[PDB]
Amino acid sequence: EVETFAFQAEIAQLMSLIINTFYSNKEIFLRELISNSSDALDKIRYESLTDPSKLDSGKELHINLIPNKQDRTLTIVDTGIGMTKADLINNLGTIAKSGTKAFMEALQAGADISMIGQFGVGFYSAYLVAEKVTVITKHNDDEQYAWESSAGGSFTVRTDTGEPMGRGTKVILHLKEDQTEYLEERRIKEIVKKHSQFIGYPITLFVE
Ligand SMILES: COC(=O)c1c(O)cc(O)c(Cl)c1CCc1nccn1Cc1ccccc1
Ligand SMILES: [Mg+2]
Ligand code: NA
Repeated sequence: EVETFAFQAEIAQLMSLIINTFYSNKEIFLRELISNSSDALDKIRYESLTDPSKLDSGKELHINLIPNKQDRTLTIVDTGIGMTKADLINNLGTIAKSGTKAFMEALQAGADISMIGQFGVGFYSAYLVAEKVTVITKHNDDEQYAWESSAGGSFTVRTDTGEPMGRGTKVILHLKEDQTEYLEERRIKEIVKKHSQFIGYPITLFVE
């Protein structure tokens, strides 16, 4: 069974701006998603300080970058805290409504799309390079779920039948056909080095 939800108006408006902008510095999407992974890895780490059993689902805290030119996908995998179904629906709620609303006001006032993460809505920079985004996630307190959207004003949530993840979040970027550079080793290596290498977790770029 699949549930389909409408985005908040402000989030749909931001998604339409991002997916259609000709903003040239699109590479910032990767910094924003790796930042989200780092924050999620922190969360499970701080939690495990008191409750070490919280790492029973996976002791390794890392980020993997998996390009696939056959599928035209860039996947970012982390073993952070993951999200419950409730988290998946709540995270698209009122904190995200006010952040998107305010980022759009900043852009009108001369701000740069690169500031998106400052309002806590950096995830949506994915749509600079992706026509569809699938988020697979597994939290200790819930089962594995798949969130997905092609920025048409709606997203879906379903229980995920795919391979068990253990714990964490997998973001699958279905790239626009003219954003295939983000499958190239040389390009990903540049972007990580320029914007993300001082993240406090291992970042592994897989070969294809
Ligand atoms: C806990 O954070 C994670 O599991 C996680 C992660 O590990 C790596 C990532 O790239 C992202 Cl986007 C998230 C989720 C970060 C988030 N918090 C609040 C809102 N959203 C965006 C959202 C995007 C899509 C679905 C639900 C939420
Ligand atoms: Mg939209
Ligand atoms: Na291009």
